[PDB]
Amino acid sequence: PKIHYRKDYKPSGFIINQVTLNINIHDQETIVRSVLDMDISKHNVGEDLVFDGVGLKINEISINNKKLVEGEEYTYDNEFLTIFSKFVPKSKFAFSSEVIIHPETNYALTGLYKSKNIIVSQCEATGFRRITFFIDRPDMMAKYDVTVTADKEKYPVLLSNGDKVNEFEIPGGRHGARFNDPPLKPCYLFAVVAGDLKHLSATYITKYTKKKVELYVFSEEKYVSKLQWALECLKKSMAFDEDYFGLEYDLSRLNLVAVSDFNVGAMENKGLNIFNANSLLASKKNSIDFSYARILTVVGHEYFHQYTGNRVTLRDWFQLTLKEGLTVHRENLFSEEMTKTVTTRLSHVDLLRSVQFLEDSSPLSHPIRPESYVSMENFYTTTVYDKGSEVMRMYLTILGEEYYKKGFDIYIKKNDGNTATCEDFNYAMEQAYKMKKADNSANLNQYLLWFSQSGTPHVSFKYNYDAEKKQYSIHVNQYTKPDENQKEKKPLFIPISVGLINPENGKEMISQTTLELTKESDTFVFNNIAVKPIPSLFRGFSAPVYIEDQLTDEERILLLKYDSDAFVRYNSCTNIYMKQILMNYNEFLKAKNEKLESFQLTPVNAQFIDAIKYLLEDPHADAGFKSYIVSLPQDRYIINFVSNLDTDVLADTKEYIYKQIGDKLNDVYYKMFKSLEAKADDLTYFNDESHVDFDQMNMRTLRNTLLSLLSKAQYPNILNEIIEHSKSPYPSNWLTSLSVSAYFDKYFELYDKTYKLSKDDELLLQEWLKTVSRSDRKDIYEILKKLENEVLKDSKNPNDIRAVYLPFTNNLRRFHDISGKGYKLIAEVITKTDKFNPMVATQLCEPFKLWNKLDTKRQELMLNEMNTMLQEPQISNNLKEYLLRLTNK
Ligand SMILES: [Mg+2]
Ligand SMILES: [Mg+2]
Ligand SMILES: [Zn+2]
Repeated sequence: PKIHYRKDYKPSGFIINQVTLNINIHDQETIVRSVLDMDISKHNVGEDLVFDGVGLKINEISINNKKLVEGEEYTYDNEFLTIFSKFVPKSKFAFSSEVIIHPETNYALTGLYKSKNIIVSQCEATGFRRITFFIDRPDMMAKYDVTVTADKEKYPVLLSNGDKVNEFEIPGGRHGARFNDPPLKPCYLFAVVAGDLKHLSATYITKYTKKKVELYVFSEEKYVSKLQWALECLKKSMAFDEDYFGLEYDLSRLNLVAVSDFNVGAMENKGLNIFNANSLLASKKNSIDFSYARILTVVGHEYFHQYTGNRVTLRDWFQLTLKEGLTVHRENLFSEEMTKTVTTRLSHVDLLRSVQFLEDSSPLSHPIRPESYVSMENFYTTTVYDKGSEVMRMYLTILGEEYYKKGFDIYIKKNDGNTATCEDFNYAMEQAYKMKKADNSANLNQYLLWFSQSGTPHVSFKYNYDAEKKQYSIHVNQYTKPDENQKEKKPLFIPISVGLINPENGKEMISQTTLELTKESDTFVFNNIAVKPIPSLFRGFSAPVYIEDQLTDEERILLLKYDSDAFVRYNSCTNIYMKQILMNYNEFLKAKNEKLESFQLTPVNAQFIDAIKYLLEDPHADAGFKSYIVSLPQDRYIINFVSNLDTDVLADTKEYIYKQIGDKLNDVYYKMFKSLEAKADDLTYFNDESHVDFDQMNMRTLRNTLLSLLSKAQYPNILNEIIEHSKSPYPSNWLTSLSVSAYFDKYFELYDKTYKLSKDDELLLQEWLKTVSRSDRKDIYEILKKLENEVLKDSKNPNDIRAVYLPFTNNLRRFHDISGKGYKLIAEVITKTDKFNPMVATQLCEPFKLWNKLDTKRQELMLNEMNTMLQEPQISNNLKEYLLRLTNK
C-alpha cells in the first residue's frame, strides 16, 4: 500500500482548466463522457500523464479527438490510467473519455450511487475518480459544465453545481439538464443528484448586498413534511455568518438534499449540500429531541464550509483540519448562540474528553495535521475535527472577540481564491496577535506545535497564599507523554482562563484573566487578594488538556455551588466523581484479587450529595446542567485514568456510587420528575414546525435522566410512571419508557408498543433500534439476534447497521462479557460490512480503540478478534490499515 507523506507535497505537472461532463443514467448502467481541457504546468518534467480512475470500465479514451490504443499508448489497472509521455502534448490539449459505472450496485456509498430511488454522488475525499478519470487532488482547480440525462418519470429532478442553463426532452421518455459552474473548484466539491424529489423553499435576502437567495430543501415525497426545521436552520446559519463574521452567501441558490444511505452526516458540495436523512429531517411526532440540535449543527456546519472549505480551499489533504477544525469551531459558536444553553458547550467538551482523549492515548494517536496516510477515509477523525476545533477556538480565547474577527477577516481576504495551509491561518492570527500586543516582535511560532504534536497535555497546579501579603500564587506545570509520533514533546502555548472565587461569599475576586502558559512551568502571582481564594481554572475549558486541579473535594463542592463558569462547575463535579470512582474501583479490585470474604467501601462524600440536592432544588438553575451533575463521567473518559481496566470492576464501582447517591436523593429525584412534567412536556407548540425550545428539551432530558435513575433503583411503584410515560406524544419520552422498562416484566410489552409506533418512519425505526440495542437487558444477546432476524436482515443501510450494533457496545457489563462473545459478534459484523462498505466497517471498529487499556484477559480477547479480522483474505485497504495501526503492527 502506498504511504503518502506530508513533506512530499509537490504541485502537479499538469493543469485541468475545464471539465465538461455528460452523465447519462440508464436502468442497468451509467455512461460518463468527460472532456478535460488541459495544459502542461511549469513544474512538468516530461512525466507520463497519470489519472486516478477507480473501477471505471473504459469504452474509449482520446487526446485531441484521436482515439488512444490500449497497451501501446496507455495502460489501465483499475486504479490509475497511465498515458505514456511521448503521447502527451506539450501545450494546451483536450483529454476525453467515456466510461461505464454502475450506481445501482455501488454499496460503498462513494462516487456515484443509488440510495433507495435517488442517484447521488459523494466525492470527498477521493470519490470523483470513481465517476471519471481525473487528477483527483484538491489543488487541481477547474471550471465545470455538467449535463445529466435520465428517465423523466423515475428522475424528474436533476441537480448539479452552478446555474441550470438548459433543460431538454430526449426521445424514449428521457430528459436532460445542463449546469454551468464558472467559478473554479476542487473535484471533491462536484455533486450530482437525480430523483423524484419534493421540496420546501424560501427566499433569503442578504444583509449588505441585499442579493436574493433561493433556498431549496429536498427529500423523497414520503418525508417532505420533515424538512421545515432544516429550512429554519439554514436561514439561521446565513444570518449568523453575516452577524458574527460579516460574511454573505455569494450564489443565487442553495440546495439541501436528504438521502437515506450516507456514510457520515452530510457534505458541503458548492450550492448542493447532501445530507444523511438523520441530519436533515425531523418532526415533533416522529423524531427524538436530539434530532433538533443535530440538524441545526449539521446544516450550520455545511453552510459554514461555503467560506471555510469552499471559497478558501485546501492545498492537500494533510490540511484537512484547516477546513474541518475551523468549521466545527464556527458551527459550535453558532450552536451556542442559537441554543442559548450552557449544555451546548458542555456537550462538546464531553465529546472531546471521552472520545478524542481516548483516541489521543491509543495506538491511533495522531496530530491534528498528520505526517502521513494510507487511506484518506481513515483521516476524518475526532482528533482532526474536535481537537482541531479546540485549537481553532484557542485563537479566539487568546485574541478576544475583536482581534479574532480581525485575524479571521485577514485570513478570508488574503486567501479567498485559493488554496491554503495551516500556516496561512496561523500567519493571519499572528497579525492580529501583533496588533493586540501592540508590537510587531510578537509571534505565534510556538502555537504551530498544536498542529504537529500528538497527545493530550497534562496541566497541573500548586498554590500559595500569603495572608499578611494578600498575595496569591498559582504554579502551573505542563507535560505531554511521549508517544510513537514524538520522542521529545515540547511545551505548548496554553491559554488558561481563570477566576478567583472568594469562598466566604462566592464572589469574583479578579477581572477576567487568561494566563498565557508558554513554558514547561510558570508561576503566576496576584497581589491585593484579600482572602485565600478558590481558583476557577480553565473557564469554558480554555485548552484541550487533562486538568489536574489539586483541589480538595470541599473546594470543588464550593466551585460546584458558587462559581460563575458552567464548565468549571461541571468539571469540579466530574473531578469529585473521578476521585470516588478511582477509590471504589481499587477497593473492589483488591477484594476481587485477594478473594476477600468481607471488605469495606468508602462512601460517597456526604457534602457532595448535599451539593447535588441544593442544585437540583434551585429553580433558577439550568435543567440540562442538572442532568450532567446526576450522571457519572463517561466510561471512555474514566478509562484514561485507570491501567488494565477491569470492566466488571468498573461496572460494580458505578453501580455502588449511583446507589449511594440514590439512597439519599431518590425522593428528590421523584419529586422533580413529577414537578417538571408540565413544562417539560408542554404541548402548546407541538404542531408548530418551526418552534424549537432547547430549554424545554433539556427539561425532558432531565426528566428522562431521573426516570432512568429511579427505574434502576426500583423506586416504589415507578412502573406506573414508566407506563404513563410510554403514552407521551414525544419520542424522547416513549423511547425512554422502553429502555427504563428493561428492569421490569413489562419490557417486551413496551418493545412491541414502541415498535408499532416507530415502524412506518425510517428514521424513527432507527431510533427504536438504538434504544433496544442500548437496553440494559440480561437477554440482550438474544434480543440482538431477534433484531437481526426480524428487523435488520441483510440491510446495507449504514444507519440501520450502526443503530443495531454501536449502542450495545456501550453496555459495560455485557459487550465486555469475559467469554469474548461481544467482541466476536462485532468483529463478524465488521467483516461482513467490509465486503460492501469499508468506511462503515472501519466506523464499526470504534469499540476496539481502547483494547490495550483493558485487563490482560480482555486485551487478549480483543486482540484475537482484530488479528482474525486482519487474516480475512478479502479485507479492504481501509480496514487493513486501521487495524494494523490499532494493533501496533
Ligand atoms: Mg465498475
Ligand atoms: Mg464533512
Ligand atoms: Zn466539514
